[PDB]
Formats: sequence, structure tokens, C-alpha cells
Amino acid sequence: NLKIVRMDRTAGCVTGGEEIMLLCDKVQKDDIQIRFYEEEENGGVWEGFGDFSPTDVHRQFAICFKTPKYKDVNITKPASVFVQLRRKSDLETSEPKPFLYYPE
Amino acid sequence: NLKIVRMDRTAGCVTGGEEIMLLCDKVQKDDIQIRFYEEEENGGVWEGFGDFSPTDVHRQFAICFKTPKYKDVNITKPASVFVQLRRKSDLETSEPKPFLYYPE
Repeated sequence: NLKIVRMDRTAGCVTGGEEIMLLCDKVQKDDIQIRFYEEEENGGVWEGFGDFSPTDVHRQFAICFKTPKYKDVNITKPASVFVQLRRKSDLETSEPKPFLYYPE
Repeated sequence: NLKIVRMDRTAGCVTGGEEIMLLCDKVQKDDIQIRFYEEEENGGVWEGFGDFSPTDVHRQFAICFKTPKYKDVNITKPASVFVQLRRKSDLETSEPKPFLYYPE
């Protein structure tokens, strides 16, 4: 039942720390994370997490957060990743949205 | 009971048409407008309205909209206005938030 309905930004700088506003279907403020991930060719999986507190969850239907730092702040072209909602308790996830990290 | 909790942008170009995401306390999608206004020195009051449809209201707790065109697209410095929620039915309003229009 997790869904990213809309994000006001779907790209960001590799240094992270940028404010994004996200509209979601209902979530519980203490049982929700925003996971950015990238599947590596070596079977590895990079992940980073949106930076926010339960108070940043707006009436269970939106979240304000800051982006995580991407794995490599020295990329020279954009890196495409995904972002999903994930419940902390049972690790249920939303369908992913594409997200582009760009060089500083 | 109307409240603008957060806006992801509190400035915009005088030409209008720019996407803003707004978090609000509960509203009814068919009984809500976003009014930008400016009190003139001559007792006049400019107003413009955010451009959106009821489907742009997200589960009664957020609204995505486009800014209205400011009264004067030829200003040479920023113009400070206010923005409020207003109920269409009984014209109840939220407390206003400052908003800055800037030259193209």
C-alpha cells in the first residue's frame, strides 16, 4: 500500500542535503523511510536514506526530507538511481521512482 | 481552521505558471482556493489565484498548483505579496504567508 504520488524534485546534486517535498499515500510517521538505491553490475546495491524526522511527515500524506549524499561525489556525468518508500517494520516498499544525481 | 503549513517555494517570476507544492491542514478539494494578494496604497487590492483543479489536491492535506501572473510583468525589482488559503463557500482564510514576485 506504499506509493510515491509526486515529488517536487526528481534530481539533485551528489553532495546531498537538498530539500525535497514528497506526496505519498498514507504512511505512519515512525514507520517510514525513503530509500535511494542503485543496483551495481557486480551484484552490489548502493543505498542511502532521506534525512528527516517523524515531525517532517505531514499528516501521514507528505514528507519533507533532505537527500542523502550519493556514493561518489566525483562523478562527471549524472548517475540514475531509484527512490522508494519503505516501511521500517516489515520492509514493504513502494514502486520506485527514477531519480538523477548530478555532479557538483 | 485553514493553515499553510509549508510551501516548497515562496518566490516566483511575475509571468506566473510556476509549479508550487503546498502542505496544508485539512481542506475539501472542491471548496478551496489559493489567493495571492497585495494591498495597494490607494485602498485597492490586487488578487490572483493559484491555478489548479480538485484532482491536484492530495488527500485533503496538500495542493499542487501554478502561480498566477502578477499584475505587472514589467517590475524591475521584487514585489512582496501575500498568499492565503481561502474557502470558496464562506470565504474563511488562513493566516497569510509572504511571497516574493521577481522580474523576468
